[PDB]
Amino acid sequence: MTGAVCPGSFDPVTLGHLDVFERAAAQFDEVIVAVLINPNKAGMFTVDERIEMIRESTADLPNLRVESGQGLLVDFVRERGLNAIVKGLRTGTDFEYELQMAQMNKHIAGVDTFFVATAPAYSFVSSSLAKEVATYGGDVSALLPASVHQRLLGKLR
Amino acid sequence: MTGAVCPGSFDPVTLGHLDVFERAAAQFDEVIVAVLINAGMFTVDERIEMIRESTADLPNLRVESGQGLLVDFVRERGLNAIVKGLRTGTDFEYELQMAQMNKHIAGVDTFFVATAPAYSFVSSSLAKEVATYGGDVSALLPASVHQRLLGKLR
Amino acid sequence: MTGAVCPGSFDPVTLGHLDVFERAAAQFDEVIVAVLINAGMFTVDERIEMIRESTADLPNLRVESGQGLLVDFVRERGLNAIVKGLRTGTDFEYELQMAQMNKHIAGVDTFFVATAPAYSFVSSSLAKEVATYGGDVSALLPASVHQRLLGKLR
Amino acid sequence: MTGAVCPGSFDPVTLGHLDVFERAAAQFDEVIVAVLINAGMFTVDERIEMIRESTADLPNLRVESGQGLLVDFVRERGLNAIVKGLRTGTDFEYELQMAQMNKHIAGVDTFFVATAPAYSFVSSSLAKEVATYGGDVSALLPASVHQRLLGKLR
Amino acid sequence: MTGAVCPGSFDPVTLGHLDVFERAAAQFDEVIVAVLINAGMFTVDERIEMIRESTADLPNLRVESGQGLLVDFVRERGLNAIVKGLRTGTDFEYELQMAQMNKHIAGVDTFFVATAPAYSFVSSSLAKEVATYGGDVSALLPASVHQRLLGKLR
Amino acid sequence: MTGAVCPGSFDPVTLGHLDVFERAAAQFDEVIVAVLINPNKAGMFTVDERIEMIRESTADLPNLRVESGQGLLVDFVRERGLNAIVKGLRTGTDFEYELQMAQMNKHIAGVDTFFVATAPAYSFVSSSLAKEVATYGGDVSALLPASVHQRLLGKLR
Ligand SMILES: CC(C)(COP(=O)(O)O)[C@@H](O)C(=O)NCCC(=O)NCCS
Ligand SMILES: CC(C)(COP(=O)(O)O)[C@@H](O)C(=O)NCCC(=O)NCCS
Ligand SMILES: CC(C)(COP(=O)(O)O)[C@@H](O)C(=O)NCCC(=O)NCCS
Ligand SMILES: CC(C)(COP(=O)(O)O)[C@@H](O)C(=O)NCCC(=O)NCCS
Repeated sequence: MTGAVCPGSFDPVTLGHLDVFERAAAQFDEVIVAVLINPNKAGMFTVDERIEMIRESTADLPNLRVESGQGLLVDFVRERGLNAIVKGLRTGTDFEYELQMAQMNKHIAGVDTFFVATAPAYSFVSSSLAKEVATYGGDVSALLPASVHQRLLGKLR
Repeated sequence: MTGAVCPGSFDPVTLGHLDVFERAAAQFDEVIVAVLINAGMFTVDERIEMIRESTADLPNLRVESGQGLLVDFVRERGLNAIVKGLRTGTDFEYELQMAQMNKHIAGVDTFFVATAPAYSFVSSSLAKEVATYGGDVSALLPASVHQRLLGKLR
Repeated sequence: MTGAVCPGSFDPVTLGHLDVFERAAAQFDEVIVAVLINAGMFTVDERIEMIRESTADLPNLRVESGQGLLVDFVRERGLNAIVKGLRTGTDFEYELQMAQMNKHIAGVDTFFVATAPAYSFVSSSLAKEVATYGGDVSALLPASVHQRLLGKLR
Repeated sequence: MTGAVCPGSFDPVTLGHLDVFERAAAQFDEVIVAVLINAGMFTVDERIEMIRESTADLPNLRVESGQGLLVDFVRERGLNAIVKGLRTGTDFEYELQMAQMNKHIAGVDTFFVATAPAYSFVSSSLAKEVATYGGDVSALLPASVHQRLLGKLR
Repeated sequence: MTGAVCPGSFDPVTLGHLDVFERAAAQFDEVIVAVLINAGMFTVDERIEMIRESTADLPNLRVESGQGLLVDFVRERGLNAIVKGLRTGTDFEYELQMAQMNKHIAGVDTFFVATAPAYSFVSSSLAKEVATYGGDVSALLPASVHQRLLGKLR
Repeated sequence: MTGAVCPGSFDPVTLGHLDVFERAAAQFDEVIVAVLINPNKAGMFTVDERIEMIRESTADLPNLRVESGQGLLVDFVRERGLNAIVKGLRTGTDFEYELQMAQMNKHIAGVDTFFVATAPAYSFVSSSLAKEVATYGGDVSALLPASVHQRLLGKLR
C-alpha cells in the first residue's frame, strides 16, 4: 500500500524521467505517472501520444501505471489514496520553486514530496531543451527512450 | 525622520507581505507600501484597499500606487531605502541585480528581510493558482483578502 | 516490502530530524535510523536513546549505530534507499555529491525531503550553540532532548 | 591556433559583454561574436554595428550573425569553444545545462568568465527597462550604444 | 528612536564592512558595531580602534565588544534590528538560518544589504591571506587598517 | 603564446581534474598544472607522488607540463608570463568562493579565470571524497586515473 505519484507534462518523456520512474518503482509498492495537462495549452504531443511513449518505455516495471489528469496535483494524489510525490532533480531544475510547491502541497493536503537526482548521464536533458536541440538538427537520441526519438522527429518535420 | 518603501504588485497581498510590512513599520519612522501597476486579478484600487484593510493597525504605514521607476517613487517622497521580503522561491539573484542597479542610478539602499517560516511558501501567484483549483489558502492570506478572492472567482 | 535508512550524527536529534523520520515511517514499511559516529556532545548510546524516546510512537522505525560506509550499512540490512532531510543551511550541493557517489558505488538511491517550516532553521550545532549561551531552544527539540542537553551544559 | 565564440542576443551589447569580449580577445588568437536571433529592440545589423564599434580596438575579434544550433555555428568556423560571461542574475544552472548539452552533442567546450564588479549588474533587458523610464544607464553601456538606444525610445 | 546593530569579528574591518556601516547609519537613528570576540590576527581592543578610526565621521555610530548571544547584545541595548552585509562568497543560507533562529528566540529582525560592487570580493580572511603572501589589498581596506596590517606582519 | 594554469592540491588527481586538463590543453597553446603545496599541511601524497600521478595520466598531452609551487597563485601565473587560470566545476564546488577568488585575482594581478564544468561522469568525484570512500572499502576505481588507484590503496593500507 506504499505508493507515489510521479508528475509532469512529459512532452515528451526523457531518459531523465525514466530514470526517476525506475527508482520510484523500486522503492514504493506502486507508482502512478501523472501526465498533467493544461487544457488551454497544447503541447507538441497529444495526451495519447504522451501516455503511449511512457508506457512503451516502462513495460518492464510491473508496479507502474500511467494516467492523465489536470488541476491540483494533490487532488490527483489523494483521490488515489496516496500521500507521496516523487520529483526528479536535474541540472537546471528550479529547485527553489519545487521546494515552495512542496511546502504548499504539504500544507494544503498533507502530501509529502521526495526529491531524487537523476543519473549524471541524464542530468542535462529536459523536454524543452531536447525539443529545441532536435528542432535545429542536433542529435538527442542518446537522451530519450526509443519510443520517443522517431515521433519527435516526425512532429518536427 | 527615517523611512522605507515596500514595493510589489500585491496581486493580492499575502501574509508574507504583511509580515514584512510590520517589521519595516517597527524599524522605520515612516513606511510606504508602493503598489506598482504593470491588469492582473485585481485593479490597483482594490489591491490598495486590501492592504489598507490589513494594515489599518500600522499608524506609520500608508499605501500608494506608482508607475515608472521604483527609485523615483522612493526619492520623490524624500526617502532612499527599500525593504524587500524573502521567501522560498524568491529569485534573490535578480533581486540583488535590481538592488545594485537601484543603488547605482539613484543612491537608494535595499534591505532584505526573511519572512516568517509560516508564510515562507505563499506567493501571490501560487495562492491564486491553488485557490482557483479549489485548495484552501485561508491560513496564508489576510481575512480581508480571503473572502474577497473567493468572490472574484466564484 | 519497502524500507529506507535515515542517516546522521544526531548530536542531538532535533524536531527537524523527527519530522523527516515521521514522514519516512509513514511511507516506507521499515525505517532504520543510522547513528553514524566520528567527537560530539553525546555518546552514541545517548544519541540512540534520545531518538528511541522521540520516535516512541513510530512502531516501524528502529535505531542502530553504524560505522564504515553508509551504503554498506544500508545494503547489509537488505535495503537500497536513503532518506535525508533538507533545512535552511543544509549544503545541498554536498548532499547531491554524496547522493551521486552513493548511487555510483552501490546502487543506493537517496530521497530528499524538506522539513516543515517551523523546524527548518534548527540544526544540532546551532541549537547547542544557542543553548550554550542561554538561549531557549525548547520548542525546536523533543522534550526528551531539551532536558538531557541543558543537563549536559552544566 | 586558438579561438572561441562569444554568443548572445546582444540587444544591445553592454559593458558587461564587452568586458567578456576583451578577456576572450586577450587570451585566444581569434574571437567570433555570434549574434544569435529570435523579436527585440534592435535589428541584427544594428546589433552587429554596435558590437563592431564597441570592439574597434580588438583586431582579432569579429562579429557575425547566426541561426541554427550554436554548436554548428562554432564547428563550421573550425572552433570548439564557447566563452560565456557571468553576472549577477545570470541563471548559471541553465548555462550549465546548455554547456553540458553542447558538449554532449558536438564536443564543444564552454568556458565561463565573471564580468568585472562595476559591470556585474547590467543586463540588456534591465538597462532597456531602466532607460525606458528615464534612468541614466550611460555608465553601463558603450558610448556608441547609449545614443542609439535613447534615440530608439523616441 | 530607531536603531540597528552591525555584528562581526572584523579581523580586520574591510571597506565592505564600512560601506554597510555607512548605509545603516544613514537609515537608522543609532548604530552599534558589535565586535564579537571568539584570538585572531588582532586583539579585540585594536579591532575596535580600527573601526572607530574608520568611522569617526559617523556621529550616530559607536563600537562595542560583546560575548555570548548576539540577540542579548542587541536587546540589552533596547534594540531589535540587525544589519548584515552581503558579498560574493557570503554563506547566505547560513545567514538566513541564523536570521530565523534569532527572530525566534528573541524577536530580533535581520536586514541584509548588498555591499558595493567594488568591495564585493574583499573579506577579512581573504585580505589577510593575500596580504601575507605579498599582494596589494590597500584599495580594499581603510588606510587606518592597511598600514596597521602590514606592521603586524612585517 | 596563449596559455593557462590549472591549479589545485591534486591529492590525488581525479578523472574530473584530468577531464579539465584535457579541455584546457585543447583550447590554450600551453597548459601548466600547478600543484600548490601548503608547506605546513602534509597531504596523503608527497609532491613527487602528486606530480608523477599527473604526469603518467597526461602523457598524451604534448603541451601540458606539471610544476609545484606555493604562495599566491597569481604570482605563479605571472612569473611564467601567463595571464589565465582554468578552474574545473563539479557537483559540490564552492562556486561562490571560486568567484570571490576570481575577482580578487583579477584585481590584484589582472589575471583572468575561466571556469569549465567537468563531464557528468566525473562530476561527483573529488580528492577528499574519493579518499574517504576508499578508506572504508568503497570502489572508486572508475573515478580515478590508473596511476592513482593502486597508490591510493597502498597509502590506506
Ligand atoms: C514592481 C517590482 C518591484 C516587482 O515587484 P514584484 O516582484 O512584486 O512583482 C519591479 O518590477 C519594479 O521595480 N518596477 C518599477 C520599474 C523599475 O524600477 N525598473 C527598474 C528595476 S532596477
Ligand atoms: C553520516 C553522514 C551521512 C553525514 O551525516 P551528518 O551530516 O548528519 O553529520 C556521512 O558523513 C556518511 O555517509 N558517513 C559514513 C561514511 C560514508 O559513507 N562516506 C561516503 C559518503 S559518499
Ligand atoms: C543564443 C543563446 C546562446 C542564448 O543567448 P542569450 O542568453 O544572450 O539570449 C542560446 O539561446 C543559443 O544557443 N541559441 C542557439 C540555438 C541552440 O544552440 N540551442 C541549443 C542550446 S543547448
Ligand atoms: C559573530 C557572528 C555574527 C559571526 O560573525 P562573522 O561572520 O563576521 O564571523 C556569529 O558567530 C554570532 O552571532 N556570535 C554570537 C553567538 C550567537 O549569537 N549564536 C547564535 C547565532 S543564531
